[PDB]
Amino acid sequence: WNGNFVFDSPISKTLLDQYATLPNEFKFMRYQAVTCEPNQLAEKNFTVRQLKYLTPRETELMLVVTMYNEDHILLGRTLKGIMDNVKYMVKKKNSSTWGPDAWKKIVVCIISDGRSKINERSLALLSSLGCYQDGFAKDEINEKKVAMHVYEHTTMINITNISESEVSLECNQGTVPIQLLFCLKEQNQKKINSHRWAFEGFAELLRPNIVTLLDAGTMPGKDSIYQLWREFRNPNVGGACGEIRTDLGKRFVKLLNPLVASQNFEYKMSNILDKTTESNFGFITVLPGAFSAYRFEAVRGQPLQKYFYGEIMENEGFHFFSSNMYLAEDRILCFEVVTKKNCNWILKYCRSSYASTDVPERVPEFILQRRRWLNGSFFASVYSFCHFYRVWSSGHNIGRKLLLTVEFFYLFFNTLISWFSLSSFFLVFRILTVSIALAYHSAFNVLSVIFLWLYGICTLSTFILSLGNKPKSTEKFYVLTCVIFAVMMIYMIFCSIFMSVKSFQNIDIVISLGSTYCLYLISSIIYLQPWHMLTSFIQYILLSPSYINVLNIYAFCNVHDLSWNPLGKINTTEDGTFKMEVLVSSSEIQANYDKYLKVLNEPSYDEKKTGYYANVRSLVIIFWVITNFIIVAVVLETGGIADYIAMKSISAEIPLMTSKASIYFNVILWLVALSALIRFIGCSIYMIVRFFKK
Amino acid sequence: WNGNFVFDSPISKTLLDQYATLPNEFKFMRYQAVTCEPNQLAEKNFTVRQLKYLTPRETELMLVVTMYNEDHILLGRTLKGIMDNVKYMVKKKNSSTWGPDAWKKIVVCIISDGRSKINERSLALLSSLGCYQDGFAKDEINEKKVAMHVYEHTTMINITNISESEVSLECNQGTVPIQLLFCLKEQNQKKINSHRWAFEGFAELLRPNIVTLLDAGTMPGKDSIYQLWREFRNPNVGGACGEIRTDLGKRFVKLLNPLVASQNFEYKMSNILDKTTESNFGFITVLPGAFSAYRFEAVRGQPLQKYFYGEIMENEGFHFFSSNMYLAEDRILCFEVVTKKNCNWILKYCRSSYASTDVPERVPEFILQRRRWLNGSFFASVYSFCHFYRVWSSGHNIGRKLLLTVEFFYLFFNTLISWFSLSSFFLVFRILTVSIALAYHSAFNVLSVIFLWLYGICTLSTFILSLGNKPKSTEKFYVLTCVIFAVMMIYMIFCSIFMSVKSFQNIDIVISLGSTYCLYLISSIIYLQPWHMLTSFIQYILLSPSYINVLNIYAFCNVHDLSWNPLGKINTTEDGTFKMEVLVSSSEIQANYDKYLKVLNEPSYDEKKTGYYANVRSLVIIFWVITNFIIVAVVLETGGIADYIAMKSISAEIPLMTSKASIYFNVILWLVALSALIRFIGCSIYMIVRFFKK
Ligand SMILES: CC(=O)N[C@H]1[C@@H](OP(=O)(O)OP(=O)(O)OC[C@H]2O[C@@H](n3ccc(=O)[nH]c3=O)[C@H](O)[C@@H]2O)O[C@H](CO)[C@@H](O)[C@@H]1O
Ligand SMILES: CC(=O)N[C@H]1[C@@H](OP(=O)(O)OP(=O)(O)OC[C@H]2O[C@@H](n3ccc(=O)[nH]c3=O)[C@H](O)[C@@H]2O)O[C@H](CO)[C@@H](O)[C@@H]1O
Ligand SMILES: [Mg+2]
Ligand SMILES: [Mg+2]
Repeated sequence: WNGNFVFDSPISKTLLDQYATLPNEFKFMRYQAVTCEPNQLAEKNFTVRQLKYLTPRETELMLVVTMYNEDHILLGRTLKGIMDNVKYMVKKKNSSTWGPDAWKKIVVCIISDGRSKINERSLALLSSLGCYQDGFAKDEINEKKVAMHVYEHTTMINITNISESEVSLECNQGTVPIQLLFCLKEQNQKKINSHRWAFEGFAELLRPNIVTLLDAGTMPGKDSIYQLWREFRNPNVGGACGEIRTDLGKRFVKLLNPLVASQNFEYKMSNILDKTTESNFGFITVLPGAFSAYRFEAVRGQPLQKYFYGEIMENEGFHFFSSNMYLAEDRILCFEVVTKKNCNWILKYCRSSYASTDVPERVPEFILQRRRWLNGSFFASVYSFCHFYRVWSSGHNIGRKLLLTVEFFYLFFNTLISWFSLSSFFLVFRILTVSIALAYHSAFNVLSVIFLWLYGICTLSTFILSLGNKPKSTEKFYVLTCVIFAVMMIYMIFCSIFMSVKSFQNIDIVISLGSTYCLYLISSIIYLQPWHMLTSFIQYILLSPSYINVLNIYAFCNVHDLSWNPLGKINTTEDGTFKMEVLVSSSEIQANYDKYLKVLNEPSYDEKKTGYYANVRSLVIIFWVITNFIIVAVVLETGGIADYIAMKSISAEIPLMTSKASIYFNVILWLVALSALIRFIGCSIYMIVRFFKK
Repeated sequence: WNGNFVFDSPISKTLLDQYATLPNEFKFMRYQAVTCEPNQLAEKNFTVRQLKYLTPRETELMLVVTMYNEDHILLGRTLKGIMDNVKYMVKKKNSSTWGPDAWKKIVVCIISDGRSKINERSLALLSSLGCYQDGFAKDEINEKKVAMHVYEHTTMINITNISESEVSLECNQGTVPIQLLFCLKEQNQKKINSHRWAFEGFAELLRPNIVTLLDAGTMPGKDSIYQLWREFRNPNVGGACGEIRTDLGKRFVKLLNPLVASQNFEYKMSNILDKTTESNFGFITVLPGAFSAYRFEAVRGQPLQKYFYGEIMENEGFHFFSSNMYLAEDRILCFEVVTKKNCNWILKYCRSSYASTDVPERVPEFILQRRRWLNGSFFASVYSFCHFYRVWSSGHNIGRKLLLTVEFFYLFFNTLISWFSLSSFFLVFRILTVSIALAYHSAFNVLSVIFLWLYGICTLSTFILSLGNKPKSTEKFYVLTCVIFAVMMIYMIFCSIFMSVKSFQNIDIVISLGSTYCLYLISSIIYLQPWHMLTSFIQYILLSPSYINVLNIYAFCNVHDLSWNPLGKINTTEDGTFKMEVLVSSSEIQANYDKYLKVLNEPSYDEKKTGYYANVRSLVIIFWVITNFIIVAVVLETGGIADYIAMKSISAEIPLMTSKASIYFNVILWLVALSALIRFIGCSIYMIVRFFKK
């Protein structure tokens, strides 16, 4: 058909039996062998059923779900969320867009990447829905490798219950049809290629209004997708995101794990403070698991082009934003949408839309997950700060350009703070432990020495294992390191409290620690989600030194993933002379000798790119360590500086502590207080504006 | 023939033309397809021509030449050296073993690691000799992969001149026949497998008296092989080696390179001191490039068995020595032969036999070469010290057992010194630079701070690049680091000389530095090779800090090399319906659905061994760094110890320097003087004994 392989094989008699409990699209399942590039779907005469009926279907919302090639449970969770949202949107009464036939304006796209990696349970479930069936998959046509397989069905069944082991599929008068579209790549290309298929491929044929990106295992709420869609009423909005919640399992059983409570508090703090503060200015960065939506006309053009391919202008050699730009290629979309030329798109954060995802529960996978977040956030901030002049070439008004400039400066200020945390934590810890020892003398001298040595044995080992080993290989040591750092944090808290109490008895750390805690709590109260402030808060404080001295070290030590004529067969069962008298010459005997006597008379692009990536990774690490030690040696007078000053004075001996320690200790808490104040003000403005608009 | 593939195809008419300038073996070149394991050559009915004549040939000396890339010129020099020695031995008149037919008692075996890797120029050279010709190589026989190809010829031509670009081959009345035997493995197995073929394979058929190991590119002297053979007159000798000389090129042009003069001095010091002294005690090890010889009956049995396969007693898990035995596998033979049960074999060092090899001239390949020497020497010393009790289970007399015990203790003492060199160098450097600054105040304060920072920026970078990067990628930085370390060594020498001169003017470092230099020079004079003591000595002193702070770091950071349903090709040009009406059942439509609904109703040994190796590498590194810093912090009172002592005294402030620095500084030079004295006495005893015996 039209030069492409197609097939319409009716779904199982069983499925068809319940579907009737009939128009044409419910009854056949269509297959399509896509053998072109994603950016060629329209010109290759490839189409989708939405475009073939008597009246073509104008789609309003395209839900792209990236199959995790994982257990059906996660995918079933995502699909159940989507079907619940669609049912809500078809039961809506007073609405111009959604109605009893909105099931026709929504398309679900499941871009599975591993044709072999895909879990059998997923295909088994997808088959139950009727959007897949085995048997007709041509791995080669016209002597050309088919790039992916497209199966299209409109199933009338919905998942209504998902226990710990089963998904309940039923077909009643209350179920709604859903337009599935199962894409299935055949070879392991990364997530950016899945997005390339979603955006440059099927979105070019369907022409949606909004394009929503989901993952496998992310459950949207009963009402989340509709609330995210409502954000695009304002014609200026070019993107949006929602809240991310850690799901705690049956009656919050997972809170007993101390690595899940930490992430619960971290997620809810992030959503309450950072997302609202950024959304006030107008530029936000979708969280890794946060469900996102992009108005199609907004991302179309330059944003997509530099998200997929990167900076085109590049010679044969490599460049920081021409060979390393991909590091922030994702957040590039947000950076490119906001700063589009002659266009005033803004990014908005929706709090009425949430999605509950599952968080890692062991330290190895936690470290491996955060390795991609930290590198992405660091490179994205560097790039956005370096290219802030683009804000003044866009189409915004003067006030919105000024606001965006201020936000970019503040974001780079936060990045600069996070870069020096390695030295800041050690400086605070050492100054505090030596000050209390020097003031009270009781047993804190030996504790100071012991804790200095414990930190050094855990920092050195973390560097070495992150540079050479893998987290899965050594999990017990990482658990031990986290426990040791938690004990050090307990001791630091004890020193601060104890000296503050004694100073109160005798008559700033107490002043700030209370201010930032109260700002946190007041923001939580205003956001109307205050239970995290006590339920899962302590574990965040104890596993906070391990977020500054383990996740950062591994993230920086693993910036890029660097992966560095036969003939002659004789076998005669009867020992027969197959060659016999043949292949027997006297002139050839001289030919080989003459030829042999006559003889006696940079590697590929991959290794070059790998070398460049390794050099970048080892230059970043070295600069990080050197600058942090520069700060430490300037403050504590380590590195032989105190020796040098003593020698100049002789031209004496080293004192125990100086006023530089006090000055630095005050500066750090002032910075912390300023950051907390800024984020509190941002959250307050967000809630006030939202309330007035509502 | 006998169930194995053979072929006797006369050599080129050209070759045969000069050979006559005729008995049977000169005129045919025999091929053999070896399809068995090395330890099965005799039982498989595989033989070599030496065993087929009317009277079998009892071989007296078997020479093994290992070739991998099989570069030409290098192989040409190796063959020319062997040819010269054989012709000299045949010329020898007053000898029972050697005479006009001495060549028949010597067999030359050339084993190539990979036919794909062998250099075409070499194979061509081999063809010129007539021991190889292309065309009849069966990569498969009897449905079994042939393990290696054996070509056997007895050529009458010799190489008589090797210019920089040509090898001069002539056939006169003065040339001697040589019994070549070209082994050619087909896939890249390592050098230990080449030795397994040499020892468990063809040596089992030939039954030689002495087995000599050479490496392509190494040139034995005009008389070296005979002088090495003469060492086995003493029935107690079980092995032997000779001197290694760096060849300096045409009129010593290569001495202008400062990385070649350093290795020249290092090699000649090693041969003069360490070999002679070790030879005195016995159990004299062999240098990596040093040509070696083993009496066949000596190595046969337990030594070979534990050299090739390692410790047999082992469960499914890993053990340290068993798994890491390969690190000391080559230096297992020497340890095994000496300590053989009920046998009194000794190892002797022959100075009358030498061989000139080529040394690396760039820093990357120099580091990569020394990475295998340092690891081998470290593991061999550890194993030999751990298993010294085996000396008292052998057959030696009481005095020789005592001597071997003493030698093992002294060798581990040297290894223990070499383990702490990282801290020793820094301690000496820092104490010296702070002492001169503290005494004279002029400009040495800033120099002390500058040099402390330069060392730390070059040590940190060396660790990071050795752990993450590769030497070839960053050569300029390694050159810069070596230059910086040479400048630091110049400054240390200046400080020592300057303070010693001022102290002489006012009235131990001078005392020792002169004693060790004089012992070096007197040993060189007694060994009668004194030109190195001035020609290539200074460059060794300047590139000595880079041998302690670059080669060691890279060697320890790279202990082990850790390398972590197609169907439906439907392409009908005429749009032919291959399935057509067929493949249109309806019962199958239900079968897949039912099966799919029913579904919805540790890695391999390699990764485990790799994980173990990485863990061993990262535990060794950590222990090395920790112990060296323990020494440094105890001496200099770093690591917060001085702070702790000051706090106890308060229960004051840190002084600049203590008496621990003086005590340590004296202890180090005492150790150096003791080592120099021991090696001088050993060399003197060696020369005196050799002179009296001669
Ligand atoms: C290197 C690594 O170990 N990554 C970890 C991390 O990354 P992290 O969670 O960032 O990444 P994910 O693998 O979860 O990727 C998110 C989306 O990408 C799809 N998709 C598609 C193609 C592809 O190559 N990769 C891919 O991830 C995923 O199923 C999902 O749809 O998260 C999890 C920890 O809880 C673990 O699964 C992993 O240990
Ligand atoms: C990892 C590495 O880079 N090794 C370096 C080093 O090791 P090094 O000199 O120790 O090792 P060599 O490669 O020279 O080995 C010696 C003998 O082994 C043969 N043989 C056989 C099989 C095999 O796998 N390997 C093998 O070496 C060799 O040709 C020779 O006959 O020496 C040289 C430096 O001047 C360089 O060639 C190399 O850069
Ligand atoms: Mg997931
Ligand atoms: Mg070589």
